[PDB]
Amino acid sequence: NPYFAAGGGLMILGTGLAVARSGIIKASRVLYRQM
Amino acid sequence: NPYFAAGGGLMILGTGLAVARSGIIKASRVLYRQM
Repeated sequence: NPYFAAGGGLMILGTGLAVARSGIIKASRVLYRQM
Repeated sequence: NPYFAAGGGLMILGTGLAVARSGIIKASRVLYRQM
């Protein structure tokens, strides 16, 4: 295993945070202020 | 645990202060100069 791949875990955590933010903002845009 | 992965906490701090800044600027632009 690589010995300095801890940044890669932070990279995928950041992508997860980004897609979660996109999901929640789309959900709020489509349900609470649109439905 | 790999201690270089502890920078993910600073990632959380950054994304918390960013949304806090967004919330306070929205609140200032809706309460004082709008309401």
